[PDB]
Amino acid sequence: LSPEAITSAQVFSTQSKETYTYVRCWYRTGNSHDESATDWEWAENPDGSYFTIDGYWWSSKNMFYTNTSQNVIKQRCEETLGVTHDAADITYFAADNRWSYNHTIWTNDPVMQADQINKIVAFGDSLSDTGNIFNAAQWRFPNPDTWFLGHFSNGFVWTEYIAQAKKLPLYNWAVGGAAGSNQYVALTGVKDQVLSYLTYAKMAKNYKPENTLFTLEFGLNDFMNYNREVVDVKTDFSTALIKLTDAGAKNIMLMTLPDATKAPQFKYSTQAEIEKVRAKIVEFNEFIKAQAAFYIIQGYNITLYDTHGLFEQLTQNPQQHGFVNASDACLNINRASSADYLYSHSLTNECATHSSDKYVFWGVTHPTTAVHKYIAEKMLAPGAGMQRFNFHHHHH
Ligand SMILES: [Cl-]
Repeated sequence: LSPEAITSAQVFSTQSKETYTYVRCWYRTGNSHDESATDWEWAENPDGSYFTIDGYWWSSKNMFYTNTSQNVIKQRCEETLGVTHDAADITYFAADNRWSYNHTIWTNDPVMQADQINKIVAFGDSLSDTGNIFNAAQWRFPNPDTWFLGHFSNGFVWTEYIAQAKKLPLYNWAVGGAAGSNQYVALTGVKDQVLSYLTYAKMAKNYKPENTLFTLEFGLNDFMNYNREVVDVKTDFSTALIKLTDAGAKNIMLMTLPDATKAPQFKYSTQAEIEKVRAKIVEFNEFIKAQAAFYIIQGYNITLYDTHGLFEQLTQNPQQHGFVNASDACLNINRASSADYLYSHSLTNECATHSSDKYVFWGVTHPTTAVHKYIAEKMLAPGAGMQRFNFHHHHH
């Protein structure tokens, strides 16, 4: 994909449609983070008639571009579903009918625009993906009775918690590369996510890349699942940042990688493999830090969060940080098999007793949503760096 391949005539033709579609509103059916299952209803107008949004489609995996705000769509979903239990965790997508997959709704920007951040765009892997590999797998991977609707967790991931805190739209380009992902879409670099995003952004209206907050975390699935070499992940990561900044990005959040060798799946690994993967993470994290320093010197607005250090603290002494267990999967999974993401799994007795909000790990690989929230809160804290970005205020 290349944004340069899109012509002015193509942009005009695409934007000249003004069709309509419906909104699928998803929600968690159970009343805590222990239960990942979800269901949906069509969004409704206040009188119960079906809600529609006007706009146009584009696909190079179709996105719907509308002038209806994300806040209004969310409100319609909340009013329609009327969930009164905790952890409703509502999300929504465009869909013409029940056979459609979950398409992202993009709210076009207005002509009148200053310098405030007006959306978050996320790049990365299974620590950030909110539904891309899930759509590519026709909703079979990860299994949606046990992993929360296309997220590799029991709920929202860190980018979603940041977006919620700042009252911003989140548009996700991250692609899960966890074990078993190979079967739905060949491994691609994070630079290919940047290229794809820029092609979709060419169809947006009044889009100013300097008003996007970009998030980038990558490399964990590459080292753990694809045995990639550090020099190749460095090249992919550097290329992505060159392309993103060349396209006009100014505001980027970077993070170091957690030491994933502390995850339960490495109970089934050799010490040699633990040492090999760990050394790659250590080396790659220094490259992330050097890239951040470089882009700061070049004049960009960069934050760098040391997720590696936060995660070392959580796995070393979970109780100091509000967790009870950082060594075991919450799910009753007693092996490290790619196939396990295809099946449903129950909580262990111990996780059910203490609750999944007290565990660091959901399955054998990924953090629980309580950890994702903990990461987001650390990143949002005063002095942690986000003050350098131009956020809107909201009196509510
Ligand atoms: Cl997992």
